[PDB]
Amino acid sequence: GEYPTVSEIPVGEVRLYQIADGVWSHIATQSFDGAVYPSNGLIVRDGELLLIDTAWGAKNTAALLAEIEKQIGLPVTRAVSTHFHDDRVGGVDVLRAAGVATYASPSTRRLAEVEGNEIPTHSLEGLSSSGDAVRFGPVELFYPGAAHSTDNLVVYVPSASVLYGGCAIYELSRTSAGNVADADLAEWPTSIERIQQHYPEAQFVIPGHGLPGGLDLLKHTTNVVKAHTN
Ligand SMILES: [Cl-]
Ligand SMILES: [Cl-]
Ligand SMILES: [O-]
Ligand SMILES: [Zn+2]
Ligand SMILES: [Zn+2]
Ligand SMILES: [Zn+2]
Repeated sequence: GEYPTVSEIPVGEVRLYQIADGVWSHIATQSFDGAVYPSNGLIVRDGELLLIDTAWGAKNTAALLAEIEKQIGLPVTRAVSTHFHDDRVGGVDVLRAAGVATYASPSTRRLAEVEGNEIPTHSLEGLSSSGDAVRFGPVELFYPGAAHSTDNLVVYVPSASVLYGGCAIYELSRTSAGNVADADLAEWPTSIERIQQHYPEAQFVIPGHGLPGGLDLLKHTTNVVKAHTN
């Protein structure tokens, strides 16, 4: 409202939502565990376009690039995967084939390889330690520590005050913990606080899945994960 939900997007298709000038999110849907799950990403204008995360599938990522050209008309040249799970590196092959330079942290590339997922080409330097931040085009890449995964990153747009938290951040509609298989429930709460303390000026917070909001998503996630912990 007007952000597109799980309904409002047929499977295989992708839709864009402009959050600010030169800043969009791309919304896709996927069937897993017997439920249609939505999934968010980010598109940031870089003068060319910088992509954050795939659209959760080769077919969806192809629809993503197709939708970008239809409605933005600028070429995607770089892509970054926030962690190694298939909903973030799934479609990296399609991106690579189209001429996009794909990026990811050394940890993410390794864990993706071990898991047997698509491996981004380039290695992002300087995100090894908890609290590390780097500059990659119009965004700042930040590693808050282990949370949803030991390797998850969050993306911030200092030009639009947009904070893309990936799956490390739950939407408000989510009451319980999602996929915590490779998650660190012990370090998750500390990691969320690093984001809060490093990006207290975020206007719009984009979770990995669902509707966007404000910084209130952080302690909400903290409330969910801590409840799941017990
Ligand atoms: Cl390159
Ligand atoms: Cl390349
Ligand atoms: O994920
Ligand atoms: Zn994941
Ligand atoms: Zn390259
Ligand atoms: Zn996820």
